[PDB]
Amino acid sequence: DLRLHLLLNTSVTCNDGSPAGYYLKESRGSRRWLLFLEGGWYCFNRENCDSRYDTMRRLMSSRDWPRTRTGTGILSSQPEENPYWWNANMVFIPYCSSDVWSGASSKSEKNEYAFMGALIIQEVVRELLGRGLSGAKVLLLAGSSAGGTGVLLNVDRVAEQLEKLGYPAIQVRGLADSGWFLDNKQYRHAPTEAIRRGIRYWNGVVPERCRRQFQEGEEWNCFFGYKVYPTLRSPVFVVQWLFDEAQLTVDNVHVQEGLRLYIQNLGRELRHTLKDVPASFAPACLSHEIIIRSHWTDVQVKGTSLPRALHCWDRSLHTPLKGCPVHLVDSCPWPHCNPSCPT
Ligand SMILES: O=C(O)CSc1ncnc2c(C3CC3)c(Cl)sc12
Ligand SMILES: *[C@@H]1O[C@H](CO)[C@@H](O)[C@H](O)[C@H]1NC(C)=O
Repeated sequence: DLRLHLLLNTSVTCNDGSPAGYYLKESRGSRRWLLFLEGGWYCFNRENCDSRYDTMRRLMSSRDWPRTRTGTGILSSQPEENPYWWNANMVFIPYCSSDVWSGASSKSEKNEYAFMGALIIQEVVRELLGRGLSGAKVLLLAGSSAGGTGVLLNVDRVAEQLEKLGYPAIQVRGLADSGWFLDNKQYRHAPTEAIRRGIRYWNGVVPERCRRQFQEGEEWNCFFGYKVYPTLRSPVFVVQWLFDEAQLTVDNVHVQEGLRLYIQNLGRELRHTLKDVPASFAPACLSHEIIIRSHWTDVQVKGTSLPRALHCWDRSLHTPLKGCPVHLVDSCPWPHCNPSCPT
């Protein structure tokens, strides 16, 4: 079990002004720290956020959070479930800001909701430095779905924060799961518009180099992995199903020739965007997240599981390693052409 800590700085809040927080399980024998960002879509105006508050309130408030959570998948402390980092210090950061982890805006007399995702990550890191993180050798910022996009938006800011606080020895790395989306044309006629509205509603922030490329009004581009990734300095391992269900949902895909060609082209486009991503794991499966599922060990690309690829990535961050690959992208063109895809 990971134990809840609400932030001591209670001005860093969930959407409704309740304190944000994190769940922690320490491993005093370990200098590895895994901080995982939960996902769960986002909301982008008063009306859609009010709807989310009625029926997805745990994603907007800490008032009903449980005192503990069980770590699963990459957050598991059992080596059988987590061959990769079972002995690490484990941190689960609940997603309660509805802003893809990008916001820096308080609730106020002008704002019904607070969107503080980027500040929640910063404050979690700051408070963890007093609970052991100051001794870390590696901080892996991981996340799934909106949390995976959150890794992309925030990993270099975590690295800068630790440098400025006087901890240049902590190596900050990112693991972005299911957060690598394409701003493609829908199958029937969108992503970009809702992100553009969201960033304005949230006061959303993006990494500085990407901001400087795209400039004002165009920062929505930095929410798309293939555009933001090249601007990042921290090592980032990208996990993405080639036929991700959330990508298909935004594309209005729910099989005749036009749809067959659409799906094949989507997989080819995704594979193309990962060609120059050296640490990546991209199986040809129709599915959603990977990394906190208890059976995350089961899928393989070219005979290599994700926990193995991640271990190979760790070794590479000590020339390619014999039998220990880190770039694992399926080339077969249709969902479940890889026999290890989830059931
Ligand atoms: O959290 C979850 O379960 C899914 S989050 C999600 N789903 C679909 N598209 C996106 C985007 C881009 C607009 C394309 C983000 Cl940027 S985040 C996200
Ligand atoms: C609490 O967090 C806010 C937002 O980051 C910050 O402005 C303020 O300095 C913090 N308070 C303390 C006491 O550090």
